[PDB]
Amino acid sequence: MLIAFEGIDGSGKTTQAKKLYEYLKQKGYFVSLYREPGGTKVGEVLREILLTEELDERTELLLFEASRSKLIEEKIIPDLKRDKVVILDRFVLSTIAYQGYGKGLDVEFIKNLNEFATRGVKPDITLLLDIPVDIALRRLKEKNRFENKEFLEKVRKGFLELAKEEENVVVIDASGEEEEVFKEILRALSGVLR
Amino acid sequence: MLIAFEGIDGSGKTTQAKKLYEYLKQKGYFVSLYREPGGTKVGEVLREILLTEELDERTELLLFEASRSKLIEEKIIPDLKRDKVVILDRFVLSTIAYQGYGKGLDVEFIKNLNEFATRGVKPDITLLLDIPVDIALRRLKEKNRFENKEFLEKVRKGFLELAKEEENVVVIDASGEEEEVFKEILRALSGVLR
Ligand SMILES: Nc1ncnc2c1ncn2[C@@H]1O[C@H](COP(=O)(O)OP(=O)(O)O)[C@@H](O)[C@H]1O
Ligand SMILES: Nc1ncnc2c1ncn2[C@@H]1O[C@H](COP(=O)(O)OP(=O)(O)O)[C@@H](O)[C@H]1O
Ligand SMILES: Cc1cn([C@H]2C[C@H](O)[C@@H](COP(=O)(O)O)O2)c(=O)[nH]c1=O
Ligand SMILES: Cc1cn([C@H]2C[C@H](O)[C@@H](COP(=O)(O)O)O2)c(=O)[nH]c1=O
Ligand SMILES: [F-]
Ligand SMILES: [F-]
Ligand SMILES: [F-]
Ligand SMILES: [Mg+2]
Repeated sequence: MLIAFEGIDGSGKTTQAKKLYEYLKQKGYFVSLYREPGGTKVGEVLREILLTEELDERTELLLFEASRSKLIEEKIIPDLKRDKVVILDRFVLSTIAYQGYGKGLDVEFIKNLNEFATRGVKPDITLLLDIPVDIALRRLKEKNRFENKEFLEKVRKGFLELAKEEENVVVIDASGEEEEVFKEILRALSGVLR
Repeated sequence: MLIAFEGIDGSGKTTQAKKLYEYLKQKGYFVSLYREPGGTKVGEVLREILLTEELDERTELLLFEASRSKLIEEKIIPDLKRDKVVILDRFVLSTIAYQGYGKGLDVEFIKNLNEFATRGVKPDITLLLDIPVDIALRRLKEKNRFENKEFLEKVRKGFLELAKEEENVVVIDASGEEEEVFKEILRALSGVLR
């Protein structure tokens, strides 16, 4: 089965995704953890380009999808055939919220591309780690990570609208402490996974 | 002004596009010559991936389009704004013929990606260097290069259908000799540039 972590930078997705991965493996599930973009050899190359080069937003959209395509074909689709629990650090909702809201690209066009790159694979549940931008920015500032407050505020809202509109999204209060946020994720998952 | 060479591998695109580059430059035009994929730094990185790594067809489609977004916004749109003659070695018809007619992906979906990546920029004329696969393959083997007969036959017919179904496309008989082929190209150009 498939579990997506979503939300803005600094909401704790890397942290919780890895905590869920270890937790679920200890309980006997065969589990996978992938990040987006990245997660394959080609995908990580694309990731380094996305994070390093100066790119217009259209080329950006195409490479995020190129990473996703390779991840879906090479690892996700097989993993799910073997009944692995696949954990994603970001998925299709990140693209809509960042490139749609955020960058201003057409939401329906982004969706068509998501569907193309995913072959229509969708999560059993998406965990939206929602957090106020000013709090996420303080968290990132401690590791010397700077992100754009005006940009991330639009993006937070997009995630919230998507959580109302798309299926199987649970809003998590990510401003809590690491153990409380993880307990709230466990309750959210209790609906679909033992 | 925008001039695009299209056609199967080994049809003389590289050769004639450079012939035309030197020709127009001697006659006083400011000219650019770009290849697809490639033509920019990021575009050349993706070209080396597309050529050397084992990719599924969907990831391929997205990378070909990503290289094209980069070339359009970084170079072609500025070039055209300065009234440069831009000569492309492969453009949007190559994606339709290879990824659509060749590998079976949806041509309307491809044409939507084309439009998104080009921002609606279309050539003034496209030169299809039509040639029988057998000849092309022979020329290619002489330079120690081998391509897939069964695949190119589909791609050639795709190019010919687009020459009818698309706009501003002239079919060049590229089986002739180099000066013979360039002579039909100049003829085709004279209804566009002088
Ligand atoms: N619940 C939490 N409370 C406070 N800080 C946290 C919490 N979870 C993670 N962090 C810290 O916040 C920073 C960003 O978290 P990370 O998991 O990398 O977020 P994301 O992957 O969503 O950007 C890291 O330095 C991390 O140690
Ligand atoms: N008119 C021609 N007749 C015979 N051989 C040619 C002709 N034009 C080019 N060639 C040779 O065929 C090979 C492929 O040409 P090239 O322009 O690289 O084709 P493409 O770019 O379409 O792959 C090159 O080695 C070139 O020297
Ligand atoms: C997967 C994805 C990530 N991103 C952003 C999110 C991050 O700011 C950045 C790198 O992601 P990360 O910090 O979570 O690893 O790429 C998008 O804008 N669109 C997308 O589709
Ligand atoms: C521009 C483009 C090229 N190709 C193929 C054509 C070539 O076989 C291959 C390398 O290009 P080249 O031989 O013309 O240099 O990339 C596609 O499949 N789709 C595309 O959109
Ligand atoms: F993340
Ligand atoms: F990450
Ligand atoms: F991160
Ligand atoms: Mg991360």
